[PDB]
Amino acid sequence: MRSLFSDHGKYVESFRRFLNHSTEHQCMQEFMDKKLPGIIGRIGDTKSEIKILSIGGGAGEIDLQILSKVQAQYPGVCINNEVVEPSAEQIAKYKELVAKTSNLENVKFAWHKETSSEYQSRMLEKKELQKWDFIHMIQMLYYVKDIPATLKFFHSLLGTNAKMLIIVVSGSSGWDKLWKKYGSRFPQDDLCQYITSDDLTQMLDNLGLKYECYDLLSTMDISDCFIDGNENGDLLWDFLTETCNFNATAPPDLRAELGKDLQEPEFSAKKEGKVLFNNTLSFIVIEA
Ligand SMILES: Nc1ncnc2c1ncn2[C@@H]1O[C@H](CSCC[C@H](N)C(=O)O)[C@@H](O)[C@H]1O
Ligand SMILES: CN(C)CCOC(c1ccccc1)c1ccccc1
Repeated sequence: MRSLFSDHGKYVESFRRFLNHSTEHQCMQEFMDKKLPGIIGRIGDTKSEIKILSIGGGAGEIDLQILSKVQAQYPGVCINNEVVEPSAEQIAKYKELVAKTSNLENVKFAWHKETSSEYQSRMLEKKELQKWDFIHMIQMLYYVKDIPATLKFFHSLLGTNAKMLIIVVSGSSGWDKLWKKYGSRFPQDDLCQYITSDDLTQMLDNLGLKYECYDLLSTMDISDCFIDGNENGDLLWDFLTETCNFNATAPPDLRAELGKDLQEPEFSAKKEGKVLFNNTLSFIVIEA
């Protein structure tokens, strides 16, 4: 079997299906609407510039949501929003979104096409550690090799009253049950590792950092996955399993087992015939 990651065209089509077949971004929009204001409400105090470091910012959708809340809290204050993103393709879409969006006149953007570890090394030999007011790592720690080192390093870059936000799937999510039970059966690329809030809270406790973790229910419409030959269903099958052409390349036995479990309460909830996979997210806020 081939991991969905070794086929950009596939991964992109699969992912796109995901965002359009779940409450991922809405769930986050809810957090940004009801929680973020209180979280970043004092990060700009006493400053004439608010520095925001986006790690794994991707295409910029969530980043702008965040920018909107900081501006609302600090009218007229200049914002330096730097992005660390290894994908040239993502960076291009990000810049495109910025141009097509209004009310961003007070924000300065800067994109660094590198990974978070490459950014770290590039900074360490600068023998001048810069400070940031808000650092966020949204749904990207899966792609980081050394997580504890990453957490300690970026936490060391937090300035006065600064905060760091990390988002990953919750240990109570369906993904957690999925990876525990079928993880070994799925393809394995050294380009990613399974991570849940459980892993991060253990690491944070051991690092001795101060933090708070909040979970918000989120679902993934897996209904269509049941209909044979269905377009949306199969696309979502590849995603969920992180494999190219699952409903056609995966052993018939594995397909049956998994197909049944996805129906179990541990993984999903059957509401109005609609099958909703548990995509609960965890939002972790670390203090300077
Ligand atoms: N080692 C690494 N360091 C930083 N970003 C990385 C990375 N490996 C992958 N990424 C980036 O991590 C992102 C994961 S998808 C992230 C979603 C984005 N933050 C938003 O919520 O929509 C992609 O844009 C990807 O290219
Ligand atoms: C992050 N959300 C979208 C949950 C699904 O996570 C997935 C995932 C991410 C991208 C594409 C398919 C599946 C994952 C697989 C392996 C290692 C780490 C994560």
